[PDB]
Amino acid sequence: EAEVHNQLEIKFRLTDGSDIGPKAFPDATTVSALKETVISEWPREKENGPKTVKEVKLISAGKVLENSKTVKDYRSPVSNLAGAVTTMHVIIQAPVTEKEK
Repeated sequence: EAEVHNQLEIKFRLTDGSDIGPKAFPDATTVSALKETVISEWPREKENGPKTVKEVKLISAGKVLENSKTVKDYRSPVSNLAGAVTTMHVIIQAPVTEKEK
């Protein structure tokens, strides 16, 4: 790992107003890994809500984060320090009859 983990932290706030604790995410993190990160934080025991990768939508600035992009894509330039924390909305989109397997 890198010495002293001061990257830019993101926390996830669900559309219902509940939030998940912030984690440090390098700008070079892919949205794919970001999306994965959520799946690990999100209770798999949860019924009626996401829990698999495809179910959860990450939206920042009114833009859904495609996994094929990086966090850097939605971030500020290098002219910003690692003191900026980001709070991103998670919108709950439930599929019509679908659940893990």
